[PDB]
Amino acid sequence: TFSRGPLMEAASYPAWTQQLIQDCSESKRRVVEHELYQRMRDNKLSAKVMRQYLIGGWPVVEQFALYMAQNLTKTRFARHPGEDMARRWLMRNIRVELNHADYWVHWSRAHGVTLEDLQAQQVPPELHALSHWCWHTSSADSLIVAIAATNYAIEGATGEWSALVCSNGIYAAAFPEEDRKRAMKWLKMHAAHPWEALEIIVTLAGLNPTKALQAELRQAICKSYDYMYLFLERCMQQE
Amino acid sequence: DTFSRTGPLMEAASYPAWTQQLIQDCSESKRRVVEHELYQRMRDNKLSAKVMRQYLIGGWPVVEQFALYMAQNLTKTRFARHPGEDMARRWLMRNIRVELNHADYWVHWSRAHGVTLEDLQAQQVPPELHALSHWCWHTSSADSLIVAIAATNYAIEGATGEWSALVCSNGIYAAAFPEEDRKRAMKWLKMHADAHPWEALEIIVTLAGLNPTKALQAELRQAICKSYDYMYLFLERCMQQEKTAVTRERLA
Ligand SMILES: CCCCCCCCCCCC(=O)O
Ligand SMILES: CCCCCCCCCCCC(=O)O
Ligand SMILES: [Fe+3]
Ligand SMILES: [Fe+3]
Ligand SMILES: [Fe+3]
Ligand SMILES: [Fe+3]
Repeated sequence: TFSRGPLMEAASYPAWTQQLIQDCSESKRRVVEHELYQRMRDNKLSAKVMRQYLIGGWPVVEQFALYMAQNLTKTRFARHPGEDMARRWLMRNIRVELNHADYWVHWSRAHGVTLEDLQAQQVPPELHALSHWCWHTSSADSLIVAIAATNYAIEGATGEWSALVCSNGIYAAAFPEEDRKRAMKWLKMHAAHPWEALEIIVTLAGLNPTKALQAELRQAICKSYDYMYLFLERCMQQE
Repeated sequence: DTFSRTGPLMEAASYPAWTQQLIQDCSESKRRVVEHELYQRMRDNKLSAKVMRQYLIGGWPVVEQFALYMAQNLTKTRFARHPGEDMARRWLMRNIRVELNHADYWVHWSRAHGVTLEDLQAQQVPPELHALSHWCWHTSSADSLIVAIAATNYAIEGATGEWSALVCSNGIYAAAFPEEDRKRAMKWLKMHADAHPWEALEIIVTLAGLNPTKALQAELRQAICKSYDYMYLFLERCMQQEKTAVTRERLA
């Protein structure tokens, strides 16, 4: 049984957890420090690649609350404290995504990418792998693995690359004054969820999870990062 | 707009123009899979131990779960709702049985290259190799019956009939196995090296009819090419490791 130090510090969680974070650090790093985001931050990304990024990312954003809904259907009342924690967290964070799909549409519109463009999904297959993995793990994997792959890995990495993109103001400064707030909304809203997810994962796993379970979590987390990396590499192949 | 085949099952000309157009539109995506360099090298017994291991481990999930994709699609059918749905139900109920022993045959093929059942289950391969399996589960789970059959039973089985035939086409790969191990090792390849892809196409055409919307045709084309393209992604990644493995020994 595990009960938690501060929320957003690896120290507050067990030894196997800090080792897990450590084992996933490089897979995460090459995503959150990727050249594509550095160039987006500096208003240096070509329009063609920015268009691909917004289109290719749309399925994961549009369906993100649906991944959580699928995971919610794996929960049962009072079957395990972590499960209750997950149920309550999922029931609240599905609400949180209420407008986020709309914000992505507005962001995309600011770059000339229409709703028709988002729906058409005319992008390379490297960009869709992330969405297929999210649906599969949300559909077929255990509650703990699916939360690790989607809510911990993707949301955590997304908090970091969204912050990087906004870090020096150049990107936002490129938008016309009267379009900036609406265009930057999604980035702003995403630039604590990942640590809350980890807390749920740790509670579910316990203080002494088997090596097999630690390995399953590590591999699921790194697969999410690696499909984000595959996405970004293919985008930059064009640049 | 009902479809009823009159020409031979395994000829494109027996199907409507839109179907022949679909085949044409997907032909280059198919070709670069079924003619891939990796299969020419496998045919000639050239592939490195590293890549053979990656190939056999990476392909396992799609093979192991193939009848489960078909099972999931069967749950989408209802009796007498559409002639193509009855055709799909009866075909799926028959061919789920066909896969009875194929996972075992893949295990036997893998073991002939030193890949253990434990190696298959551990799934220690690059993510480019797992994309295909994630796509297969997603389309089988969430797409329409017609799209999911196109993505799995038409695209993947069709391509697999042709690359397995290519690997077996000149006898070198098989003769390289020792006498006492060859039959068991070659079983999976021989069982797949075929009416299945054409039967799947006939079902797709029956479901779609003679004048499907352009939107449905585009959905089929994109699903079929996605299956081919994920096979291509798989093979490209393998050949990257092949070039590294062979170059290392050449320079050494
Ligand atoms: C690494 C590039 C991936 C493309 C961007 C996908 C962003 C998905 C963000 C999901 C989390 C959320 O929408 O709240
Ligand atoms: C490049 C393809 C990667 C290996 C995939 C294995 C082939 C899947 C075969 C599915 C059909 C069947 O098992 O009968
Ligand atoms: Fe969001
Ligand atoms: Fe979030
Ligand atoms: Fe088979
Ligand atoms: Fe078959």
